Amino acid sequence: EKVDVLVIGAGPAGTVAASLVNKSGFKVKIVEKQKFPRFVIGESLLPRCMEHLDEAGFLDAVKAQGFQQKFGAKFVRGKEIADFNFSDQFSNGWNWTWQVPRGNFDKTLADEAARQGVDVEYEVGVTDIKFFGTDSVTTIEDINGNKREIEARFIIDASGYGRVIPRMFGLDKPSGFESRRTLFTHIKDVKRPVEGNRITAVVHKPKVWIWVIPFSNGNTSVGFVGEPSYFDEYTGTPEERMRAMIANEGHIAERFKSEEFLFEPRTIEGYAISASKLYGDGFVLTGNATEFLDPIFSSGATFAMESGSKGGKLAVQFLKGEEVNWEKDFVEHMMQGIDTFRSFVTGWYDGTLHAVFFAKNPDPDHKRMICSVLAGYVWDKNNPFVKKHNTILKTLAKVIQMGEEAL
Ligand SMILES: Cc1cc2nc3c(=O)[nH]c(=O)nc-3n(C[C@H](O)[C@H](O)[C@H](O)COP(=O)(O)OP(=O)(O)OC[C@H]3O[C@@H](n4cnc5c(N)ncnc54)[C@H](O)[C@@H]3O)c2cc1C
Repeated sequence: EKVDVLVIGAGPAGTVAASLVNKSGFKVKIVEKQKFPRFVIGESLLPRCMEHLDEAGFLDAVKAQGFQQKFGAKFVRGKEIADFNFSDQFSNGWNWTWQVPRGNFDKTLADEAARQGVDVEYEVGVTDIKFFGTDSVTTIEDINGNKREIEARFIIDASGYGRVIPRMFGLDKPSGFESRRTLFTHIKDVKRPVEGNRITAVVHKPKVWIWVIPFSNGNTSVGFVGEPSYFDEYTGTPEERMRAMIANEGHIAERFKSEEFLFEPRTIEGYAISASKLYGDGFVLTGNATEFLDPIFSSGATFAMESGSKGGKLAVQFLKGEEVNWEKDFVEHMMQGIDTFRSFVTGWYDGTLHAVFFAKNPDPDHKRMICSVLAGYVWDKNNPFVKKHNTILKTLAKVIQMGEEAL
């Protein structure tokens, strides 16, 4: 009923945010609305998150789980292949990370946090927040419908898709990206190749792509993402449709034909969304309670940990009575990273990026710089592709074509 920081959500955002707060002696609580383990989408991590996993002391717990290691991202268009190796990049920093079922991953983290001294309470869903200056009174509901209040010096809203605070005080801002649909499931990957240390993204149609994410449990997450009109071209049950879409892609058709699905395929549409501000008196937003761009380059959970870390470190500065420039130490920081992936998303969809990816004799320096963007090092200002992100793709692609005509 009385705490320094109330963390809403036991996802990677709130677990990382919580650990860092606890690490500095304060009293911090996570209320998690679901029972863990609990399914959520967003399974392919980036090397950059290893930084926060390391700082929060989660690395050992995660390693013990034996998740599938990830050494890069592979892009397929027909038979054209562009393999990015995280071991060859412009930036210093981590060169490898994990593909993880989020149920098990997010429980590993939460459970480590609790152990660390964080008190984690499950099956208790926020329902109302009332602010008095920077102090707050939060009401939770347990599984039995009974309500109780929590008093805090600060709320870190790590509610992800719940968008707890953004919805309570109307902080939702349309994204700018146009609506897209997704269909996905896990597949028992009996016919998996003997490679494996990659996420693979498949250029299926002009504006449709697919993700193939290998886990260490025998299964493989597969998801179609793209233009909604495309999905309407298939008729039938989620499973029928899903098996139909796979059958229409040469790169995976035979591999997944007839293989078992761990669960009926799920849809997510209009997943792009932003916030009018990322913080206010008594709170900061994190992860998906901030802004989600697009799944292409698998960054969501890394942004959630990055923002959870930053908001965590900053909320400690607040509690200590230090001056905090949220605009500069938080917002500007999240947007630098978020604006970088934005440019690469746009370029994924507008044709420019593909031209770079599938250029014959791609420059190996450009490749490296691009590779550090894919690894999450989108704060490295020395990396021209970070420096010039809203320009370089369109610019590079023109230069490529100029090269094509010459010959
Ligand atoms: C199709 C698709 C594919 C994606 N692929 C990837 C990917 O390969 N890699 C990647 O990094 N990201 C991916 N993402 C993004 C990703 O899913 C998120 O970035 C990630 O889950 C966000 O972490 P989070 O901690 O911010 O929120 P969440 O992971 O959603 O967790 C928030 C927690 O808050 C809890 N909660 C919600 N409401 C309340 C409440 N009222 N009270 C208490 N608790 C509450 C929830 O139960 C939840 O546990 C993908 C997204 C989509 C749509």
